[PDB]
Order: sequence, then structure tokens, then C-alpha cells
Amino acid sequence: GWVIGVDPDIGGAIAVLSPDGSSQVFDNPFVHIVVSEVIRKRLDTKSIIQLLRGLDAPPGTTAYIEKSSPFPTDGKQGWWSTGFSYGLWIASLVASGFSVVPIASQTWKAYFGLMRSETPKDDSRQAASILFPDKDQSLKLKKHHGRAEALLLAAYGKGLVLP
Amino acid sequence: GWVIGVDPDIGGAIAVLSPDGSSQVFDNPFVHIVVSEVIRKRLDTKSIIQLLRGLDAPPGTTAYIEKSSPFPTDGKQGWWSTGFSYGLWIASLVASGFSVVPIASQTWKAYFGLMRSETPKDDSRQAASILFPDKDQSLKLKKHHGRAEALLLAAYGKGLVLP
DNA sequence: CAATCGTGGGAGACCTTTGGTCTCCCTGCAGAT
DNA sequence: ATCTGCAGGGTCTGGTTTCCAGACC
DNA sequence: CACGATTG
Ligand SMILES: [Ca+2]
Ligand SMILES: [Ca+2]
Repeated sequence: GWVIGVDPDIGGAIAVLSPDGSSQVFDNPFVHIVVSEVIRKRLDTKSIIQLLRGLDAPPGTTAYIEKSSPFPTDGKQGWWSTGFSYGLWIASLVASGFSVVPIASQTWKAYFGLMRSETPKDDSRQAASILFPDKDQSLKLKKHHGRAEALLLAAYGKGLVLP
Repeated sequence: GWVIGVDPDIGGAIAVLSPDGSSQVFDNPFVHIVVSEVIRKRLDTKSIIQLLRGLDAPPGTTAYIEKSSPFPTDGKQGWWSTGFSYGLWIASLVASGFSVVPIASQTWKAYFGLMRSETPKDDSRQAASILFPDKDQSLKLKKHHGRAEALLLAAYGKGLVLP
């Protein structure tokens, strides 16, 4: 039936697959914030909750969210933001009535044969283009790799296969 | 006339002040989970949202939450967990209809004259017990300092003054 | 259970299969279109 | 706007605001 | 503050 896929980071996206095969994918809402006298991007909490409440996906629809797992070599700000984004999305999802299933990025990448690519973000958009050809126009730029990741997460949860 | 105060960390608490002067304070619900084959404590997202859904404070009540600001000498896991707790709480509060106001610890501490204390957690419990004497029995233990901080955040947002 | 202490730390899935091996982002900022 | 590369990083409030100083989990 | 441990 209905499946949600969430790529939670600041350039991420939420994809929504309906039972008739149609699909939506929305860039993650964000605002610009002053932190320690510079500008940072931070996810827009009220807009995310508004987006989720506007979905036609019925209550109880499963939302596959990519597990936050920053590298030990990522900096502490990277650890903080990935932590922050993950919690914001998990709480927004649970509160809006969806069942959250965290999925490791290795899990859906292996399902689609995408591990060890030397061009992983191009390949993700490529695979999402094939699974969702009406979204090909929305996946042409390299910055669209979060849209692809959300789409493939939902594709994984629905059990779609590449031809 | 209602004011909410949130200490968002794992040993934190939510305080709820009503216009008639009564007060409630709840320890933050948590669960034990497995991460990297060890046990960690993690905030219980479903119980937080159900707790907020059961409050009598109406929509549009302001919730004062302590701004997460970990120290650069804190480890990256501390950074992730403070980020996660913050985002979980903020989304939970926004989704339950409350208006979130982030407050730095230095702000409410300076307001109650608690800066540079040699026993900061004890003084917080003492200040909260004086502002909310009917919570005195709930502030007896050293580990109740999260209950105190949540109370003091809400007392700050309300504009209460120490005698 | 409650307190105290010292230092700041990956995590996950599956195989080789009760340990071993391999894999995975992200943020923040500058610089060049 | 788009991208690319590279290393992995505090942040906050109120002073004497034009940055400093001192403070915090 | 988290995290992982020991002490009371
Ligand atoms: Ca992503
Ligand atoms: Ca606290």
C-alpha cells in the first residue's frame, strides 16, 4: 500500500509512495539560523509537521528512515546535526501517526546493488530515475541525491525491484 | 497563564505551571537500547508525545526549552545525544501545539543568581524547592536536579521571583 | 537504588558465522563556476 | 544557483557592541 | 552533557 521514506539530513527529502504507483518527494524544509556569529541551515520543524499532516498516507503508514550513523572522523558538529535531524524527524513522524522503521544505509544500498560505487550519489539518482521515471526531471542535478535516497528508501520498504 | 519548561537531556524533566499556581514535573521517559553491542539510555519518543497529549495546558502555551550547547571537549557521542534529545523534544512540543522558546542555561541561571556556584546542581534543587515548595519532596535526591532545572526554566518563562 | 568519578568515546549488517570483516554517511566552510 | 573540495570544527549573553569577556552543560 | 565505570 502506502510507504514513506525519509532521508533526514539538511539536503534530504521525504518520499511518499501511494498504492496506485504514484509518488511524491519533497525537499526537507529548512531555515537559516545564526549560530556563533555565522549562518547555519537547520531543518524547519513547523514546516515538516505541516507537510506530514498534509499527506494522504493513512495513519499507521510505515515510514522508513535512514539510521543516523556519522563517522568517527566526522566532526562533533556533524555528530550534533545528524543527531538533531534524526530526533526531529522521528518525533515528527511518530506524532503525525506513522510507524517509524529505522533502516541502515547499507541495507537499502545492498538491496539495490549500490554498495562500493565510486560515484554513489550519481548511481542513487540513476536508480531512483529508473524506479520512478516520472521523477526523472526532479533528479537531474547532483544536489538531488537526497531526493533519490528518500525515494529508494521508500522503494525498499515497498519491495520494488530494478528491471 | 500556563508555562512549560523542558530540560531535554536523558536525566531531564518537563515542568508544567498552571495559572492557579499548581505545578507538575515529570522525569523524561527513556528506554534502554542497544548501540554497537552496548546498552545506552535513550528518550522514549512515544511516551513523550503521549505525555504532552495528556497535559491540560492548552495549544499555544509556550514551552521554554534549554538550548543544547555541548562543550568542545565533550565527545562526539555527547554531541549527537544532545542534538538528538533537543530535536526529539522540539518536534514533540511543536507537534503537540506548543510554542517553543529556546533559553540558554546562562540566561535562567543569571536570572536566579546561580552562576559560578560551586554546587550548581544542589543550588538548582534549592532554588526550585523555594519557588515550588509543594515539590520539595520531589527534589530531595541529587539526581532530581533535572526536575529542578525544568521547574526553573518554567519559572523563568513565567517571570517568578525568588524571595 | 543513589551517588561519584574521569574523560570525551562509531555503528551496522552479514560472513568468514558465537568473532570477523566490510561497509556507510554527514557538516561546515571556502573557492571557483 | 550549482558544484566541488576538504577537513572534521562551540556556543551563548551582555558588557563599553562594532569585539571582548566570561559563562554554560 | 554522554558514557562507562566504581562506590556507598
Ligand atoms: Ca542524504
Ligand atoms: Ca539537565
